[PDB]
Amino acid sequence: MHDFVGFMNKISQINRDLDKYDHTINQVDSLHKRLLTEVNEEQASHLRHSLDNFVAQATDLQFKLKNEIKSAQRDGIHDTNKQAQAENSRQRFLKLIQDYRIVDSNYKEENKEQAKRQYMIIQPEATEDEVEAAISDVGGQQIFSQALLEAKTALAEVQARHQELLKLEKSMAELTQLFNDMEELVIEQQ
Ligand SMILES: [Zn+2]
Ligand SMILES: [Zn+2]
Repeated sequence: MHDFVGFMNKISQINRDLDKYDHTINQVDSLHKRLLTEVNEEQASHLRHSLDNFVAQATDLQFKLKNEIKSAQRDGIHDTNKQAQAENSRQRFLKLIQDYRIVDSNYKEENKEQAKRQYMIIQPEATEDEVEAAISDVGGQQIFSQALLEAKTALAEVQARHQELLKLEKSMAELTQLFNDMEELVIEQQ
């Protein structure tokens, strides 16, 4: 059994990490949902604390799983059995990566909607285009500047939301890079 136990142990570890990854993604989605409802600033601050932690956790798992799975894929180059197990884990990883990308895309959309509503509350007569312009980088700056002629709270809220958005954009860019990385083949070398 010594020639096969090592490989199965690798597969088992990979699948354990996938379970952890899956759980991590769920926590992220769960925290996103609670954050969209939290009214207490004191409690909201800890939710973001947990969120940041889980996102870092997911980032760590992703890196490890990428290297472990591709490594497993190499072990099965000319071993039908090993190839199938590694591919199996690779397919599970791909699905979770996609689930995570969706979780973040969904939160991104909730974020933007809040941005638009904040402005409509200020400009209850604003048209779509005006609302769309108001949340753009240039549009927001123009509004802030134009104001420099209650904007503190508004600007602080905007900045906080903008920062959250950039974080999501960053993770999503990482997930896309990772997804593409996993889609790439693990090829023979001689
Ligand atoms: Zn043996
Ligand atoms: Zn905390």
